[PDB]
Amino acid sequence: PQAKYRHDYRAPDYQITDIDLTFDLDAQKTVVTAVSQAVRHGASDAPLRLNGEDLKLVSVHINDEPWTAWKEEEGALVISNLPERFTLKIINEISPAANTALEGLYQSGDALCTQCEAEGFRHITYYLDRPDVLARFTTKIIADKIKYPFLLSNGNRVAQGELENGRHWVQWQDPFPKPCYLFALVAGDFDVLRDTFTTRSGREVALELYVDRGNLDRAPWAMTSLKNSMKWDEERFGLEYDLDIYMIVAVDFFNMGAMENKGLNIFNSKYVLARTDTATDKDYLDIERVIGHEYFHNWTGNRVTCRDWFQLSLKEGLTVFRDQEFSSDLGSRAVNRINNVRTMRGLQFAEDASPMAHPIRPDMVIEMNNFYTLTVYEKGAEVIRMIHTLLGEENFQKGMQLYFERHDGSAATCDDFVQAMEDASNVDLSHFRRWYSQSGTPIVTVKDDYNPETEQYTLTISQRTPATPDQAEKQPLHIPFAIELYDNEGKVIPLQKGGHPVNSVLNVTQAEQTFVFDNVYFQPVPALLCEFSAPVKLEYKWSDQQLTFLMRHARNDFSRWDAAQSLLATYIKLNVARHQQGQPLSLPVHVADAFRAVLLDEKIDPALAAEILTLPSVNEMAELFDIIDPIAIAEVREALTRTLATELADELLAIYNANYQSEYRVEHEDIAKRTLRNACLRFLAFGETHLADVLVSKQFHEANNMTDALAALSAAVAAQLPCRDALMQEYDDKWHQNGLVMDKWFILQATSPAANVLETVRGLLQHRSFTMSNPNRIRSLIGAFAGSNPAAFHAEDGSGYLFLVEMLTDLNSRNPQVASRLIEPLIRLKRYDAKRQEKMRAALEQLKGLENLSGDLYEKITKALA
Ligand SMILES: C[C@H](N)P(=O)(O)C[C@@H](Cc1ccccc1)C(=O)N[C@@H](Cc1ccccc1)C(=O)O
Ligand SMILES: [Zn+2]
Repeated sequence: PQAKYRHDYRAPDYQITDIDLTFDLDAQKTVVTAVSQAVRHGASDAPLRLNGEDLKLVSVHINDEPWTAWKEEEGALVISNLPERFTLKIINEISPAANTALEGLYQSGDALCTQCEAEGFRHITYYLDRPDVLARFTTKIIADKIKYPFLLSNGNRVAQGELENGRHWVQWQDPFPKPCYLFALVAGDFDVLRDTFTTRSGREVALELYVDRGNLDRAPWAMTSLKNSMKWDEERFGLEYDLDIYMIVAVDFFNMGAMENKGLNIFNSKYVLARTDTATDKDYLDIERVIGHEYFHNWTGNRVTCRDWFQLSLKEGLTVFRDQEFSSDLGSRAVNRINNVRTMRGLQFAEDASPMAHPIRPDMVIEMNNFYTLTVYEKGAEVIRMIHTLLGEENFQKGMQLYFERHDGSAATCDDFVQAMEDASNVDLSHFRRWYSQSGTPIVTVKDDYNPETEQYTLTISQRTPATPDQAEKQPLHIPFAIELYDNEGKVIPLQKGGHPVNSVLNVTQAEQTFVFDNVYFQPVPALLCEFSAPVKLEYKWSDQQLTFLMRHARNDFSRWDAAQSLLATYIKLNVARHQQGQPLSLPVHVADAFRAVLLDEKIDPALAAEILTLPSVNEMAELFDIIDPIAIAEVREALTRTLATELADELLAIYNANYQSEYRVEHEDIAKRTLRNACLRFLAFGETHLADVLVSKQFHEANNMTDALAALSAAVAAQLPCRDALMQEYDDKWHQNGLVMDKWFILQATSPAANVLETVRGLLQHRSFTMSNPNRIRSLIGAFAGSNPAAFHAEDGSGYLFLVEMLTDLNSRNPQVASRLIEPLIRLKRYDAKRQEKMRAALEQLKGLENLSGDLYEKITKALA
C-alpha cells in the first residue's frame, strides 16, 4: 500500500449518523447485517467509498432496493448514484476462527471478542472506517446460548430474547455517537465480579468485570483500581463517568495491553489478573495504571476523539499523562517520574535516533498500527507535561475545561488541544507547537560562569536537534528548562535579576541565549533540567563532586536520582572503552562512597534509595554511545554490579535485613521497602558464591509473595548461581499451567547471561507453556530475547538475527502486528559496527523478499534498508 499523508486530510463525502448491527454469531461463519443511516456532505456526484478487508459480501440495498450501482475494489466497496439521505443495508460474512491477526472479530480461547483500533472495524463490515465519522450504534447479538451465555456490546441492554434450537439474543444501545474504532463485541462464558461506584453527583454506576471461569480469585484488585480511577478523575480533573454500566472483559489473546471501547473495555488479562502468589508489586501497579489509562480515555479519547489517525497523540499523549498523574498522586511521584524518565532516555530516545523516527503528530504513515509508539505515547505525554509546566495546574485545568467545552461530542486535532490551552491561559504556545511537528531529540548544552566581582551567575544555553532520516530541516524549540541553585550548605538561592524575582522555568527558545542571575552571593551548584522538564539530552560538564553534592542536598528526589545517573554515565563510558581494550573495571573510590552513603542514609526515602541502587538497564546504557557495543555494555554492567557488591557487601546485607517485612501489603510504603530490599539482593547475588547461593535460595523458598520469589529467581539467573537450575525447574513445575506467571520465567530464560541462551530459547519454542498463537508468550520469550538481551541477540556469529528471521517469517503471516513489534531490534542496525550492519541488512533483505509481506513489516524494512 501507498503511504498516506497528514496534509491530505479531507472531510468525508458522507457521514453515517446511526448504525444498527446484527451479528448471527458463530466461530466458523458469522453473518453481519449492518443498517446505516447515511447523509451526503460532499459533491452530489460523489460515490460512497466504504472500507472493507477480508469480507464475503452477501448483498447491498439502498432504502431496501437491491443496489446495482456498486463495485468492489481492493480494500473497498464503492457505491454510486446515491440520494442525499438514505438507508444503507450491507450483509456480509466473516470467519472469527480464521482470524489469527486478532484484528476485527476473532476467537480468544472459547470466547469471541473484537479489536477495532485503528482500522479493525473494516474487517467486520464495509464501513466509513475513519474516526471523524461518529454514529450512534445499536448492536443485536444472536448466538448459541450454551457456548455464549454472555453477549456484550457497548452501552445498555435494551432488548433480549430466546430462539429455537438453543439460541438467544441481546440488543445493546450506546447513546453516544462514536467512531467505529470504539465498537466492541464479546461473547462467551465468564465469571463476573460485580460492584458499584457512586459518582460525586450521585450517579450509581454498575461495574462488571468479566473473566474466564476460575479467575474470580484474581479480579478484586482490578475492580478496586477501577473505583480508584473513577474517584481520582473526579478529584483531579472534575470528570465523572457518563453511563450506567462500566464493563471490562479480560481476554487471553490480545495484541495490546487494553482498549477503551465505550462502556465495554477489553483488556489483555496481564493488566487485570492479580493475586499475591501470581503477581508482583510491578504487576499490581501496572494493573492500576492500565485500568486508569482505559478509564481516562472515556474523556480523552471517547467524549473527544481524533479527527484522523495522525492525531493519535491527542488522545494517547494526554491519556498517558493522565495515567502518570494518577499513579504519581496515589503512590510515589518521584519513583513514577524516575521510571518514566528511564523509559524516555533509554527507549524513546532510541526510537527518535532510528529509521522509524517521527514527530508525536506523524506526517506520513503506511500502516497506522506501526504508530502506537514510544514517541506518540511517552514523548506525547512529555509534551503534555511541558504544557503543564508552562501553564501551572490551575491554568492547565482551565485549558482542559475549555477543550471539553469546545470539543465534547466531536473528533478533534492536536492543534485544537493546544489552542484550548493557549486560549484558557493566555500563554503563547505558537512556538511551542513545533514540538508536534519536529522529530528527534534536542540536545541542550549548558555552560556556566560565576562572577565574584558582580555576584552574578550566568548560564549560556544552546540547543540543536540533529537531522533525522524523516526530516532534513530542524529548528529551535520552546524548551521549558527548570533550574535550581544551591549554596554550599544545600540551601536554595533565590533566583532574581535587576531587583525582580525570575521564574525557575527558563524559556529556552533560541539556538543560543544567556540567562543572568544576580544576588548570587556565593558560587552555586546548579540542578539543571529539573524533574526532566523537557524531553532533551543535557550536556553540562559536571564535576563528580557537584553530582554527589546534589545526591545529598537536592530538594526534589528526582534530582538526586538524576545526579547519580550522570555520575554513573561517566564511568559506564570509561569502562566500556576499557572493555574494548581488554581491561578490567576501574572506578574511583569516591563513586562507591556515594552509593555507600545512599545505603546508610537514614533520612532518605527507601523508594528513592531503591532507584539509585538500581543500575541503568543495558538499553539505557546503549544510549550513552554513538556506536553500541552490546557485549561490552552487558559485561560492564555485570562488572559494575560485582564491584559494588564487593565494596558494599556489609552495608547491602544490613539494609537487606533491615527492610524485611513479614506481612505482605500492596501499599506504597511497603512496596518501597521491598523494592529497596530486592535492589540490595541484586548485588548480594554477586557476593561469595556459597553465601549468595544460600541467601537467594532461602528468599525463593521462604517468600510469601511473588515479588520476593521472582526477585530471588531473577538473581539466581543473573549471577548464574548453583541453585539456578533447581529454582527454575521448581517454578516450571508449580506454574506451567499459568501463562501470565510463566511469562516471567520466559523473560528470565531469554535475558539469561548463560553462554547457551539462544539454544535454550530455541528449545523453549517446544515448551508446554509456550505457543506462537499467543502475543504474550511471543513477547515474553522471543521479544525479550531480541529486545532485552541485545548482547545475545547481537552475537558476533549472527545467530540472533537468523533466529529472529525464522520467527518473523511465521509471524508475518500469522499476526503482522506482533511481528512488527518484534522486528524493532533489527531496524537499529546503523547503531552497530559494520560487520553487524552487514548481517542485519542481510536479515532484513531476506524478510523484504517474503511472499505476502505484510504492510506492517514492509514499512519498517523499507526505512531500515534506506
Ligand atoms: C491502543 C489503546 N487505545 P491503548 O489504550 O492506548 C493501549 C495501551 C494500554 C496501556 C496503557 C499504559 C500502559 C500499558 C498499556 C497500550 O497497550 N500501550 C502500550 C503500547 C502499545 C502496544 C501495542 C499496541 C498499542 C500500543 C504501552 O504504552 O506500553
Ligand atoms: Zn491509550
